[PDB]
Amino acid sequence: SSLIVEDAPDHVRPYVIRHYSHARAVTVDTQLYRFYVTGPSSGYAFTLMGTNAPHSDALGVLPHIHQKHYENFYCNKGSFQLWAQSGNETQQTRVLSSGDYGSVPRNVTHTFQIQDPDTEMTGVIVPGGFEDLFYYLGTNATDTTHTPYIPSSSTTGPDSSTISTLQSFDVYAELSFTPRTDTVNGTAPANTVWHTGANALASTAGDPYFIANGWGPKYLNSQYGYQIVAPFVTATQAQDTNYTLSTISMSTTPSTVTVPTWSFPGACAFQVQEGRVVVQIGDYAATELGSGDVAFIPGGVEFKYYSEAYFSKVLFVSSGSDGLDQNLVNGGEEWSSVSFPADW
Amino acid sequence: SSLIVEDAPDHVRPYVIRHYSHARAVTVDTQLYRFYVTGPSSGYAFTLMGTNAPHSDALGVLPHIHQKHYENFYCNKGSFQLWAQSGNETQQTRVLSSGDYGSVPRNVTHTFQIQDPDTEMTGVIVPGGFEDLFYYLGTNATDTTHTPYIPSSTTGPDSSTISTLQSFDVYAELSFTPRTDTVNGTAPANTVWHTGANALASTAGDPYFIANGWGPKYLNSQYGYQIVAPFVTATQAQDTNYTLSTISMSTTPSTVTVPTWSFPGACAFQVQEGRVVVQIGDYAATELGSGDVAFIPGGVEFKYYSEAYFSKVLFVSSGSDGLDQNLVNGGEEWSSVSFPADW
Ligand SMILES: *[C@@H]1O[C@H](CO)[C@@H](O[C@@H]2O[C@H](CO)[C@@H](O[C@@H]3O[C@H](CO[C@H]4O[C@H](CO)[C@@H](O)[C@H](O[C@H]5O[C@H](CO)[C@@H](O)[C@H](O)[C@@H]5O)[C@@H]4O)[C@@H](O)[C@H](O)[C@@H]3O)[C@H](O)[C@H]2NC(C)=O)[C@H](O)[C@H]1NC(C)=O
Ligand SMILES: *[C@@H]1O[C@H](CO)[C@@H](O[C@@H]2O[C@H](CO)[C@@H](O[C@@H]3O[C@H](CO[C@H]4O[C@H](CO)[C@@H](O)[C@H](O)[C@@H]4O)[C@@H](O)[C@H](O)[C@@H]3O)[C@H](O)[C@H]2NC(C)=O)[C@H](O)[C@H]1NC(C)=O
Ligand SMILES: O=c1c(O)c(-c2ccc(O)cc2)oc2cc(O)cc(O)c12
Ligand SMILES: O=c1c(O)c(-c2ccc(O)cc2)oc2cc(O)cc(O)c12
Ligand SMILES: *[C@@H]1O[C@H](CO)[C@@H](O)[C@H](O)[C@H]1NC(C)=O
Ligand SMILES: *[C@@H]1O[C@H](CO)[C@@H](O)[C@H](O)[C@H]1NC(C)=O
Ligand SMILES: *[C@@H]1O[C@H](CO)[C@@H](O)[C@H](O)[C@H]1NC(C)=O
Ligand SMILES: *[C@@H]1O[C@H](CO)[C@@H](O)[C@H](O)[C@H]1NC(C)=O
Ligand SMILES: *[C@@H]1O[C@H](CO)[C@@H](O)[C@H](O)[C@H]1NC(C)=O
Ligand SMILES: *[C@@H]1O[C@H](CO)[C@@H](O)[C@H](O)[C@H]1NC(C)=O
Ligand SMILES: *[C@@H]1O[C@H](CO)[C@@H](O)[C@H](O)[C@H]1NC(C)=O
Ligand SMILES: [Cu+2]
Ligand SMILES: [Cu+2]
Repeated sequence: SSLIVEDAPDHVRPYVIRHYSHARAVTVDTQLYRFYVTGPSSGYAFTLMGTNAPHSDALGVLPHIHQKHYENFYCNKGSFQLWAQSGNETQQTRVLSSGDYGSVPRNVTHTFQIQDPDTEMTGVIVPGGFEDLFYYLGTNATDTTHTPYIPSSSTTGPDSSTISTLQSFDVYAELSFTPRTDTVNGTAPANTVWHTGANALASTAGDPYFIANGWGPKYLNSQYGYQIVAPFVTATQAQDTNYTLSTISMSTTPSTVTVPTWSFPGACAFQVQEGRVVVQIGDYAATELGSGDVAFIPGGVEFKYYSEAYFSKVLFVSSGSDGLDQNLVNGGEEWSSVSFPADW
Repeated sequence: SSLIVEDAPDHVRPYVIRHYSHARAVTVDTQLYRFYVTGPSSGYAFTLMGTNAPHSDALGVLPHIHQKHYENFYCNKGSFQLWAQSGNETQQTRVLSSGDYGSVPRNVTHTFQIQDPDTEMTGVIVPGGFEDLFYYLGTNATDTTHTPYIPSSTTGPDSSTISTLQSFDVYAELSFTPRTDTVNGTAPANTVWHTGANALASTAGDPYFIANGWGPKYLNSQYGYQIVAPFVTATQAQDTNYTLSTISMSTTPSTVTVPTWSFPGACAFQVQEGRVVVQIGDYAATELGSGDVAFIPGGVEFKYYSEAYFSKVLFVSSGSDGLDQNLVNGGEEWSSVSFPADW
């Protein structure tokens, strides 16, 4: 009944789960998966999971597609390469480092490879419930000490025979996919923009796209102190998956501004990337979250949040087309900085 | 009074300063500098400064040498290129992204260039007091909202002026040409950068670089698990007499007494990830989050532990056997950024 839990609840309720909590941990070879938000806990709205893993010289999974789930790759720390292709379009790949984002809509072939020793991927998958696949293929991990991954080259995860057998989990093998190997400066093909210029969201649903940290479109909202929304997924890209995804960066709330109360139709969640954010959900205590910590708010439940740190940034997901990030966008203005103004 | 302060104190005392606190802020063009530890606040042991800045197509400073200060570049977030050269050794450069490190000994020519929009560099300079340079070069900033930085010529002093700063220990090197053959964030070719192990320089006076996670590590199991990744040891510091490293931490099991420490030299840390509780001398325990800095005067007892399941701090100590060396010495060589899954 307490707000903070060590594994996501088995039903919809408000909760906070700290970074590297047990969270129904499993390993798949060297990778350790944690399920901070699950299907049961979000009423099937989304999954928010963390994967920690060491450098590997091999792919982290064979190339595959999902026909009914939209996958979102966010780099919390370290780095990992992501490859994706839609239909007939040119195959794209990027090396994501901290704060970088990669969108993989339904029916886009993809795979990834962990580069740096202390790498963390946060996956947001829509709708929720996809994690059964990781329960199934994974091995339960007790991880008493809560170490990020278990200390310790074939492709990780199911072999080619096994991954061709997983249609029930919405996984479909793409064994003809060949990850391109002409990466230079973290990108291929060469005619792309990655850490060198602005990144746009895709013009329509179904196409993969990547946003490097700080380089995507941003909006300043000035209504409750300053907040900068960096959209990753909007209605345009979500369509019938019916969600949004962004980061929200926040200043403190000035003493003359009342911290607003929110209550949305759809469930939402965030994970703190930088800073110290206080969340007050329902009748529970105002609780301060630090890096990697996750807060989950059921639809229809009132909550307040504010940044106790002078600057905080969170990864934010909402079920619905009108969640917090979109509300702040709609109420704000186009903005060209990762910083907010120096004056109120 | 309070352990927490909004600017570094003007004398030595235990303190914490939150990330993006005013910290005597100045701007140099687009860059904003915050002085979390100063000469006065550390009794001249070291300076620890944060620099927040947007992408620039121009150098962040003209190339220069310090004859008396050892400079340490740590990338908190975003990315910046660092160039360095000792003597007639090969000129080295690396693009540092989050958690990466560059070592700039005395008499090493260097410059940097900001790449990513949300870039933060943490400078650790030994000895302390180097900040007087930025008081002269920089313009005071009120920054009422504490924004990281205020929303193509080389940034900072021009060729004339940078040749005029020898009294701050800054010597111009205007003939230095930063090399322009960078590939995958490094040059020359056949350097190792996020693709394999990085060793500390074994020769004093040489620059070196350690990519996040790729340096030597030591596991200490004496008080919970702590992993120390050295960045500067006695080999490199010599008479500058300090150590620098990250320390990663498990929680402290309830069966282990959180140790009380005391060391003759001042030390400090800035939280990079997680949530670290520090109790210094006579003050209340305070929990630190991302970018927060704790300063402990030499000779003052303190305790720390991780409230988070994993935390990582950047740690600097005056003297040759401060906390990080003590943890190494009591620990073992270790090959992982993660600690064991069992106590
Ligand atoms: C992968 O990424 C790297 C970046 O990490 C890319 O590297 C860049 O590559 C381009 C193309 O090769 C280089 O741009 C060229 O630079 C030439 C050399 O420039 C020096 O010499 C000039 C003449 O003597 C001089 O004018 C020039 O100064 C100018 O730029 C300075 C910036 O360093 C600045 O301080 C000066 O005031 C002045 O404006 C240089 O000293 C130049 O002759 C060309 O015309 C061209 O601009 C970049 O310099 C490279 N950058 C780095 C940091 O190495 C690489 O191409 C990427 N690879 C792929 C395949 O994408
Ligand atoms: C900059 O960093 C890049 C990584 O981000 C480096 O890219 C790597 O480049 C090497 C050498 O060119 C590639 O390794 C080669 O790959 C080819 C192709 O491999 C694929 O096809 C074969 C044959 O059908 C198959 O057997 C493989 O499994 C692959 O599917 C091999 O033929 C070579 O023998 C060799 O392994 C890397 O693949 C490539 N990695 C990536 C992720 O693109 C790049 O070299 C760096 N640049 C510089 C100048 O240093
Ligand atoms: O289908 C899969 C998948 O989408 C991903 C994934 C997506 C986002 C993340 O953030 C992390 C992993 O990994 C996998 C690993 C396997 O071993 C087998 C799979 O079928 C998948
Ligand atoms: O001498 C200088 C110096 O060392 C550095 C620096 C070192 C470490 C950091 O983390 C940040 C800045 O910047 C400078 C900027 C100037 O305009 C002028 C200078 O003379 C310096
Ligand atoms: C994905 O592809 C499958 C198989 O062709 C198709 O039936 C389905 O409608 C597609 N889904 C989307 C959202 O494109
Ligand atoms: C992609 O190309 C193939 C030709 O091989 C074609 O059959 C298919 O319809 C194309 N897709 C679209 C969206 O038109
Ligand atoms: C759970 O994990 C352990 C090792 O962590 C493994 O040996 C075991 O088979 C798994 N499943 C069961 C039934 O315990
Ligand atoms: C989108 O989600 C919102 C919030 O959960 C919900 O109210 C709405 O019914 C959804 N729209 C559709 C078409 O499913
Ligand atoms: C740095 O260079 C100066 C000038 O050449 C020299 O006098 C001094 O000894 C050097 N210092 C170190 C530590 O190498
Ligand atoms: C800038 O702040 C400094 C302290 O570093 C102070 O002495 C000085 O008065 C300020 N400069 C101006 C012009 O106000
Ligand atoms: C190194 O610093 C320590 C603590 O500040 C001090 O005790 C000692 O005198 C110094 N050692 C040398 C060799 O100067
Ligand atoms: Cu997938
Ligand atoms: Cu310098």
